[PDB]
This record gives sequence, C-alpha cells and structure tokens, in this order.
Amino acid sequence: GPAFEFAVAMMKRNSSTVKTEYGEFTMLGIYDRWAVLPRHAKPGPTILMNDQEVGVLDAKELVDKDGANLELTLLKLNRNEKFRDIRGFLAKEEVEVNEAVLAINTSKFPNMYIPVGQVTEYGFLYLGGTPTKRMLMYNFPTRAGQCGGVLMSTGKVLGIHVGGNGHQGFSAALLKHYFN
Amino acid sequence: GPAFEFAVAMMKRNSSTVKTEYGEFTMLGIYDRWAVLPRHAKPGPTILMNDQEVGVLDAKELVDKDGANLELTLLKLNRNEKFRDIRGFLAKEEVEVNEAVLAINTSKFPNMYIPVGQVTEYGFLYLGGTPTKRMLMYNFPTRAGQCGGVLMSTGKVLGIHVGGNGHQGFSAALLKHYFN
Ligand SMILES: *[C@@H](CC(=O)OCC)[C@H](C[C@@H]1CCNC1=O)NC(=O)[C@H](Cc1ccccc1)NC(=O)[C@H](COC(C)(C)C)NC(=O)OCc1ccccc1
Ligand SMILES: *[C@@H](CC(=O)OCC)[C@H](C[C@@H]1CCNC1=O)NC(=O)[C@H](Cc1ccccc1)NC(=O)[C@H](COC(C)(C)C)NC(=O)OCc1ccccc1
Repeated sequence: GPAFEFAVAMMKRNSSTVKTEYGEFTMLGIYDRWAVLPRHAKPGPTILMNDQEVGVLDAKELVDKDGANLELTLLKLNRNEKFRDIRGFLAKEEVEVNEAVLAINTSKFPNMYIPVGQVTEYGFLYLGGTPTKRMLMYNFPTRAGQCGGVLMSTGKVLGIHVGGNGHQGFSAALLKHYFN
Repeated sequence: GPAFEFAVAMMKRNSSTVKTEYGEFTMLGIYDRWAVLPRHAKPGPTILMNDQEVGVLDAKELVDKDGANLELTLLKLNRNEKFRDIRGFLAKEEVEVNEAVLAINTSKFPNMYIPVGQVTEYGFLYLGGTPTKRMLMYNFPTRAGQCGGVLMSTGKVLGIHVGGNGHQGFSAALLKHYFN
C-alpha cells in the first residue's frame, strides 16, 4: 500500500523513457545530470529521452574491485536541467525484503507497477553469459522491455531490473556509494 | 499516462480485496451494495472483504439470453455503507481498444497496475471447460490470484479479468445494463 505511493512519486519525478540503438528502457535520474541504465542498454552519444534527443557526455560501465560486471551504466546527460537528487533514497548495500515494487515506464509498458514479493541477495549470476555480481533476485515479472525498471520498497530504491529467466527476475543493486 | 491515473482513483475508491473459500480476488463495488466477482470465485453467505467478514445477501451468476455463461457473479453485500456509484463509467457494450490497464489489488499482489496493450472482442471461449461468452482478449498478464482484476481505459471500466493461458488474458465484459 505505502510502497506503491512512494514508487509513483519517485517515477513521476525521476524516471524517463529511454530509447537506445538496442531497445526501449526505463531510466532513473539520480542527481545533477547523472542517470542510470542497465549496462546492456549501451547508450551512444545521443539517446532519445521521452521522445527527445539528448546528448550523453559520459557513460561509465560499473564493475567491482576485481573488474566483475555489475550490469549498470551511469550516464551523464548533456542537458541543462538537473535531476531531483535522490541519493538519500538509495540503499547503502544489497537489500533483502519480503515485499518490493518493480516500476517500469516505457511507451510500450507505460505506468506499470508490479509487486514482486520476496527479494533476496542472489549474489553471483551468469547473466546472458556474462559473470555478474550483486544481483537481487525476485519471483514473477520477466519480459523483454522491462529492463531499467526500478525496484523499490517504501522510502528506498533497491535496484534496477536487468534480466530474468522463467518466473525469476534480477535487479542490479543500486548502491548509494556508486554516486559521485 | 492518463489511463493509469483514472485506474488508481477507481481502485482507491471502489475496489477491495476479497477472500472466498476458493481463493483471493479483486472485487469492484458498483453502486449501492452491489459488487462484482468472477463466477468461479463462488462467494458464500460470508466473505472476507479487506480482512473483515461481510455478509452476502444475494449472489447472481450472470448468463446471456440463451443461458450461456458470462463468468461474472453480482453480489449484494449485507453492509450499511454504500459504494460510490460508478455505473456511469461502465461500457455499454464489448469494447476494443489499443491500450488498456489491468488493475489487480490483493494481499498477495497489492497495487498492481499492468498496461495490457491491445484488447479485442474475442467473443466465445472455452474457458476452463466452460462455454463462455463476451470475452475480451489481451496479451501479457496471466497468473493465479489476478482474477477480478479490473480492465480499464481512461474514463471507462471495460471488464473483469477471469482467465488466461500462456501470454493471453481474458476479461468478462462489464456491461452497464447488467446493473439494476
Ligand atoms: C531486459 C532488457 C531487454 O529487453 O533486452 C534488450 C537488450 C531483459 C529482461 C529479461 C528478459 C527475460 N526476462 C527478463 O527479465 N534483459 C535481458 O534480456 C538480459 C540482457 C543481458 C543482461 C546481462 C548481460 C547480457 C545481456 N538477458 C537475460 O535476462 C537473459 C535472457 O535469456 C533468455 C533466453 C531467457 C531470453 N537471461 C539469462 O541469461 O538468465 C540466466 C539464468 C538465470 C537464472 C536461472 C537460469 C538461467
Ligand atoms: C484467476 C482465478 C484463479 O486464480 O483461480 C482460482 C479459482 C485465474 C487466472 C488465469 C490462470 C492462468 N492465467 C490466468 O489469467 N483464472 C482461472 O484459473 C480460470 C478459472 C475458471 C474460469 C472459468 C471457468 C472455470 C474456471 N481458468 C483458466 O483461466 C484456465 C486456466 O488453465 C490452466 C491449465 C492454464 C491453469 N484457462 C483456460 O481454460 O484457457 C483455455 C484456453 C484459452 C485460450 C487458448 C488456449 C486455451
């Protein structure tokens, strides 16, 4: 009940629809001009953000202390408007919860809110052939076009949805310390 | 974008979670003390409505002019509070649209909003072995616990979700003339 309302306010204020040469994704703006997409979105020097071309100034594919893939790209947008700073709402570490909401917003799946239930610290996953770390697993979403979806509980942003197989979905943990 | 907002206001004001001896469903209140569930929910003389026992005074399984199943039960609740009258928001006939929202609200799937895309007049269906009429078909929902979900576009309630198979979902058309 509350998770839904937090989720709507967050998406309203910080999410956008993004098209890359590789598909349509949900994008979350974090602070300043920095936003986040799944690594596999591979944004080029320009993206379509809500139907509008927007330059990308820099794009950092995140990896851990040994170079393992984290499956997220941080992008800095070439736009004058700043995002509402939501770093305070980011989890400091991998979070497990009994109930979470996955919020997806594209032209194909507009305003989609999915209660995903239990979210567990899955850890290492061979995702699309790529060794990936800091995965959060949940049951019951799992369709093309949903990546970038934002995983949340009341008052926290836990992750960004990056993959799945069957009734299982996987988010990359979205950690406060990634930002700066 | 708009369909989502209409859908939230409708669920907020007219939907409830119902447990019968046969499962958990979304229930929509229509006017006065009359509400609607899928036929297969088979409500008895008492139901749990939002965690609270509520008497049922009468329950009518709808069929057409030749006795074909329509897969809906109209129930009259033994409670003093009246529902906000939404008969004005009901479709007068089977409606086809390119984009619709399916809204499901239970303790298991709270505050779930699914953009289901194209909704077509499927008509006759052998649903769970039962010959059923006035079905609306859409692609991409389709899980146990989602029946009773309310199918809507901006400003109209089209149907109530009753079945599915694979990536296909089916609503019973919710027609204005059923009420009175
Ligand atoms: C979101 C992005 C998209 O739509 O693709 C455009 C590039 C999409 C979401 C998943 C598809 C099925 N369910 C989903 O939630 N993500 C992907 O397709 C992932 C893309 C990718 C990520 C990381 C590295 C490289 C590519 N790929 C997968 O999720 C992949 C899908 O495989 C198929 C065959 C089901 C389509 N899944 C995967 O590799 O899972 C391995 C696994 C996990 C758990 C148990 C068994 C196997
Ligand atoms: C909602 C109610 C519920 O959870 O069951 C508790 C009683 C549920 C929703 C569907 C389940 C799978 N996807 C759904 O959206 N509804 C049902 O289970 C239906 C119950 C019912 C309705 C009407 C008369 C009698 C019973 N049953 C079905 O949807 C049925 C499911 O069959 C399985 C094997 C997939 C579980 N589906 C069906 O009969 O479809 C026939 C069909 C339709 C189109 C193409 C091929 C076959």
